[PDB]
Amino acid sequence: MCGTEGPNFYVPFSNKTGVVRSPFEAPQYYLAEPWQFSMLAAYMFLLIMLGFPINFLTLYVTVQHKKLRTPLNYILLNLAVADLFMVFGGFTTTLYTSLHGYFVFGPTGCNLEGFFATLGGEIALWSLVVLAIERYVVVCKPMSNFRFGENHAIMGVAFTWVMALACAAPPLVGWSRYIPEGMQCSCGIDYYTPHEETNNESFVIYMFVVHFIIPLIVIFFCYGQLVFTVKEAAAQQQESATTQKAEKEVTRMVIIMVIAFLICWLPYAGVAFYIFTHQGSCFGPIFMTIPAFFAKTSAVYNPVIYIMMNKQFRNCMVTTLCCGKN
Amino acid sequence: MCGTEGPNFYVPFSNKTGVVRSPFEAPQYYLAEPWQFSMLAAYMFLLIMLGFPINFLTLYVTVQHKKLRTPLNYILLNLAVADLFMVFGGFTTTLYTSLHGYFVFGPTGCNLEGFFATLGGEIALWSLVVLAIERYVVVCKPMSNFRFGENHAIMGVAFTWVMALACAAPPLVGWSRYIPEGMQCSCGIDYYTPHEETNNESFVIYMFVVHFIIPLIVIFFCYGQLVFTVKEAAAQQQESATTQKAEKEVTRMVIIMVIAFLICWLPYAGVAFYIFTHQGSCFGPIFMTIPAFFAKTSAVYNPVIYIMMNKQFRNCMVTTLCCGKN
Ligand SMILES: *C/C=C(C)/C=C\C=C(C)\C=C\C1=C(C)CCCC1(C)C
Ligand SMILES: *C/C=C(C)/C=C\C=C(C)\C=C\C1=C(C)CCCC1(C)C
Ligand SMILES: *[C@@H]1O[C@H](CO)[C@@H](O)[C@H](O)[C@H]1NC(C)=O
Ligand SMILES: *[C@@H]1O[C@H](CO)[C@@H](O)[C@H](O)[C@H]1NC(C)=O
Repeated sequence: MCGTEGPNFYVPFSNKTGVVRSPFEAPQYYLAEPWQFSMLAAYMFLLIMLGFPINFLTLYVTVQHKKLRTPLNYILLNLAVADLFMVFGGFTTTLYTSLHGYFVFGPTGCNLEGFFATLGGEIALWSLVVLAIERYVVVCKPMSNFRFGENHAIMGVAFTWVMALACAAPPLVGWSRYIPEGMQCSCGIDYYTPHEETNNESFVIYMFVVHFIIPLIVIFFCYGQLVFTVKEAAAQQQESATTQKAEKEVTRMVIIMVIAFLICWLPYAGVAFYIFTHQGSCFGPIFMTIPAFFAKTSAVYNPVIYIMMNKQFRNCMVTTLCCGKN
Repeated sequence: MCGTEGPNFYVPFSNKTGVVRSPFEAPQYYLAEPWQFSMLAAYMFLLIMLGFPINFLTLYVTVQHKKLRTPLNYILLNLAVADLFMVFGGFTTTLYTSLHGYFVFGPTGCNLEGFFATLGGEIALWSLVVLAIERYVVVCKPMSNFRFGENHAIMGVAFTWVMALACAAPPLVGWSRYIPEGMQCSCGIDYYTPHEETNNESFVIYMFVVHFIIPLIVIFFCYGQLVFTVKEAAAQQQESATTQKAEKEVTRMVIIMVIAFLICWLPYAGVAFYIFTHQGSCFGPIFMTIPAFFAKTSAVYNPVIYIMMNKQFRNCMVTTLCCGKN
């Protein structure tokens, strides 16, 4: 056969030699070379010793300063959290795995891995809708001045977690389930088995349609719009040129956080999807492992685009470290 | 300078030599080589001697036959019309142009060219929404059985023309305007000049947002969905396998008419857009001419995808010509 199905796992390696061991009992060294299983550990070790400070620091250059309290400093201080939940919640429990070539903590771990990745990913796709909608109600402003108050900011921030849990938690109680992917060292929604005691095929397309399509239809719609105004719906709507440089410094950043999201995450999907529909067609333990581990940088790059494309945040962040000021 | 603006035209060639003539008074042979202006004529002559029968024939294999009366035979018998409006309404008035190297009929023609192209394109982008929504209410069917009758079919067919005229007619009365593109032998909405006596900048993004973005957001949303069911939302919703081959023979075609639309039309946009925002940056008479003439095949290929991907239609179409039956 192609893979070797079990009670709670699936793998791209034929038990036609009877070698296959379940990814919860013994090493999966029979999938790739033992020099690679360490490579993951090293990569996963780098993102742990890189995501911890550049997200704890952004989760701190805000809590201290005062003038840093607008809709943007909120969403990027919210990623400052969702991401650290990725590191100690997921990455600690994922690096540790590769060093062993297979999960050890019992499936009672492939829940923190697969949960704290799906979670950090969803709080990052939805936090982008609340950011587009924000760029939309600021770039080509609609009606009366119910101007965003620190208030509606929380409303959208408490919004991402909620929505982001509608995708991640369901499979944690029994609406799908987290199972080992590619090399059995990265767990994600069971796009693998057809199982029926969790309606696997339902939750899966549920997840995809409200936490991929929709999430986007709101971003794309508010995308172009972030261009009508950076032109004529602005000449008539009179906008001082001392604001079409900051308010655009942000229309640019938001615009690069969206692309940045489609570069990193789309790939994992390219495979997660091909998997689902073409179930039963031989593939290896690298067909879903790169996209996974690659896309897994979803908890590192945002605080960066943010120090490299947002001066205000950057002049303060350099004021914190250097003590006093610059 | 870059181009040589006039009262009702715009061109990518510097009057820094004083050569430039208006695309409504004398030949524009000074933009490309006179061997090319004929090339357009020949290309435009081929699509005229190719789109006339394969659209008059589909606009006839339906009007006669009886068993050809369902939502799909309607939308593809509607393109059978919008397209012939492209040929004699637009192409006759556009081939004739290139043989002369510049418009002759007076701008009182760059209205039929630029109108009967925008029109044929809008009756084809919207007829795809009415086709996705249809695949959507048939692939992952919603509730109670109000199963469409020939009725709602017209509702959506009378729908495309209406919506498609919201894009094309406006510029014809004074909300934008049709002006010569690239080689002054293909007219399209004025993505060129900033003008103000037609609010050029408003209509343009209007046209883009409701006749590009939206039109798609309905197609894309109904796209994936055309996959939930071609899987599990169909096992529980019990669908005989003698229908999951015709009803899918159509989920495939519709799916190839959407890709086919993004291959052909997207390019013209890629430039029409870069033009608008980057107004004033030198470019030539080929930067907007290929996409235009290329994408201009939007009145030829659908009746084809239709004879090559829909057997019923094809077995009858071959029955008409061969007289009697096969
Ligand atoms: C490193 C391990 C990972 C990334 C494991 C699992 C990931 C998911 C279940 C991801 C889900 C998705 C997200 C967060 C965003 C785009 C759509 C998606 C379904 C692939
Ligand atoms: C050959 C000449 C042509 C195609 C001239 C003009 C075309 C337009 C004004 C096209 C408009 C568009 C359509 C039909 C569909 C996609 C979006 C669009 C605005 C480019
Ligand atoms: C095949 O794999 C299974 C489950 O992973 C294992 O228990 C079994 O012993 C292998 N086949 C045989 C014939 O031993
Ligand atoms: C430049 O172009 C214009 C109009 O297209 C033409 O009328 C004019 O005569 C040319 N320049 C000169 C100096 O003649």
